[PDB]
Amino acid sequence: HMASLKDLEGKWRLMESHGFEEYMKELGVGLALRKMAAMAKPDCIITCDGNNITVKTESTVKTTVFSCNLGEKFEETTADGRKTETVCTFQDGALVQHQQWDGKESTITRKLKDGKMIVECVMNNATCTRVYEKVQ
Amino acid sequence: HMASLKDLEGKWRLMESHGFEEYMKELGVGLALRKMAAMAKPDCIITCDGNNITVKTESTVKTTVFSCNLGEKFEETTADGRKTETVCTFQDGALVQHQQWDGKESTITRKLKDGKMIVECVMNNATCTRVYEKVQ
Ligand SMILES: CCCCCCCCCCCCCCCCCCCC(=O)OC(CO)CO
Ligand SMILES: CCCCCCCCCCCCCCCCCCCC(=O)OC(CO)CO
Ligand SMILES: [Cl-]
Ligand SMILES: [Cl-]
Repeated sequence: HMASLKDLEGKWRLMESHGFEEYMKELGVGLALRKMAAMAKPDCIITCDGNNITVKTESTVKTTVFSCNLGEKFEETTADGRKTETVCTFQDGALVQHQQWDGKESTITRKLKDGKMIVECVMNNATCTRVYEKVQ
Repeated sequence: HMASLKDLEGKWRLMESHGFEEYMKELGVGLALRKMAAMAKPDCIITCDGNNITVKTESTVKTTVFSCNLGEKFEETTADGRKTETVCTFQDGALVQHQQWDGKESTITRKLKDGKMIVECVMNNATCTRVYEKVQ
């Protein structure tokens, strides 16, 4: 019943979002791009080649890809344009993506619950939950 | 008539190879994996989201992906398992991928000639040319 990293592999579509505006505010995202991101309703394509993890976020506005090895720190350029130092780990059934930039930090965790991918984003007191389902 | 980075985008299949064994020897690849790599005849899928470049090498034996921003150094784990510091640049119609590890260096350049992707690999006195064509 506990997920593995491979369970996250696939093409996922955003079905539900809560607290995303508030989270993007904490990250520093301005109004215009916030509204653009809120209307964007993307896919998230995840591939897991062993512990080589690739996460592709695809929308009609912008597409982002990072590809990493689990537990090895890497430089990420985020969709909002932050340059972070990021490490992905796998903890209690969740992919945990920790970003640090300018002495700030945020965590994005992705986990399978009840066949859906639950993506929880935290920065300071701001939390966002996004629900994805698998494209058939 | 001179190529741009976007011309490299697509799904490419290996059609011709010369000097690949000799190049893999210079890299340190042992006999077994050399023969495995020589029979592998992969695809190379390249995406170019502005200057965010993703190169996915796909085979039935192993699949590798790196995703980088042009001109920003990054840590690559190569298909043969080297941990390098790599920088991709765009020079005279070619994507140039420079790898350094342990005071060693190698360059892989990818360019469109006559509608095919020519991939030239150099390390020391060892050179390899691989020819890819676009999958329809
Ligand atoms: C949502 C962004 C799409 C592109 C928006 C258009 C322009 C750029 C503005 C981006 C707004 C800031 C995004 C940074 C937050 C990333 C985490 C999002 C979590 C998520 O569902 O994504 C997925 C994969 O990241 C988790 O599975
Ligand atoms: C060829 C390797 C496929 C996997 C082989 C199976 C197991 C791992 C052994 C790999 C042998 C060493 C490969 C390192 C050399 C990479 C450059 C290859 C150039 C090429 O055509 O690739 C493409 C994309 O890299 C250029 O477009
Ligand atoms: Cl990036
Ligand atoms: Cl890598």
